[PDB]
Parts: sequence; structure tokens; C-alpha cells
Amino acid sequence: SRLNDELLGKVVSVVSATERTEWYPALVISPSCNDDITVKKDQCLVRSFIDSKFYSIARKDIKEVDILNLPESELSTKPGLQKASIFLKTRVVPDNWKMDISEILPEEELDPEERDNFLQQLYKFMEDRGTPINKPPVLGYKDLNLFKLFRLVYHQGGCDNIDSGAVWKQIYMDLGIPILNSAASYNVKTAYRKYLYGFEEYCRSANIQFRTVHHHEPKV
Repeated sequence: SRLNDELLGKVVSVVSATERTEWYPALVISPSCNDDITVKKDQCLVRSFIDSKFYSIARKDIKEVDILNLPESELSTKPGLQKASIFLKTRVVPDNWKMDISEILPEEELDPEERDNFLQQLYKFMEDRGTPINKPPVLGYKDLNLFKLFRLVYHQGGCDNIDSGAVWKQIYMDLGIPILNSAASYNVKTAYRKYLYGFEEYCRSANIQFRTVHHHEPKV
């Protein structure tokens, strides 16, 4: 856990639990993204590039703190390791960390592709963590625009930087919900904590960023 902090966001090589000679590539992420797994000292929370699942691992199972300089023969028959190498170099999130946009189910979003990317990653993350999104989330008796909420909270400094119910009330208004009662502030805070806070912690510690939220590519 101080070990977790030292290795945060690294793509690492993990000894397999079922075969002491095999290994798998994994991404070190914040324990704050998963409430259902506990992480002690000299343990790390990782997400597997093989099965997309989360595991708490001890220092003895960290074969390498990186996947650098591996031989071409190693990658030739290891699609998980190819995907992990792409993640390290260019931050392309693997397909198996994404849910199909159809299994989840653009006029206002400036980057509707990035919005879909965001949603596919959030839904797969939520499933793999064990808090899957079964019903379309709702806020103010209307489907919740998850990407927009994420953006609004980011521009306020992230969930943990929000110190006022009045900030949350204005986020609720900035979502375009037309009727505000006295519970609006508490309702959007609670909805954020339920659907997005874990994903915020995960993406930040994973070094995953979205266009039109974290950065801008005007000439793309």
C-alpha cells in the first residue's frame, strides 16, 4: 500500500497463482477504486490484462515492475501482453476492458466517439469490480448523462476537491435538469459516489484520460 503508491499506474508482470512458472501483465491501480477488495502493506491492487479482473497481490508475486524489453518470441503468442505493451506506450485501453456499446443499450457531445469509449470502459469496469450497472442510471427523473457528470466534477477539481453542497447543486443544474428541489445537491453527490467515483479513482491512477475532459486535441 505504500508499495501500492510507489507502483501506481505501472504496467507490471505478475506471477500466476495457478502456475508458478507462468505470469500475466497487470496494471497497478488505486485501492480507492474498489471497495470489495482489501489491500494491506506490501500488497498492490492490479487489473489483469488477461481476464480484466482485479486482484490484490503481494510483493513476492511481482515478477517485474515493468514489461519492458521483452523478446519478440514472448509477445508473438501472448495477445494480452501485446495489449499491455500498447497500453504502456500509447494508452489504448484493450477491447476486453470495454463493454460493447450495444450491450449498454451524440447530438450534444463534441466528441461522441470519446463519449462511447468512456461509457464502454465505465460499464466494463463496473462489471469487473462487481457493482455492475444493471439499469440505466437516473437523476432528476431523467436518464443520467454519465460522461457529462464526470466532466462537470472534473472541472470542479474532482470529487474529493468538492467541499460545498452548493457546488453539487450547481453541477445538478449544469446537467440540464430543469427542476431543483432541496435534495438535488445530496442526490447528485450520491449518484456520483455510486456510479462514477470508483471509476474516477481508477482512471486517474491508471493514467487514463478522455478528450474534452482532461485534455483537448483541436487539430485531430
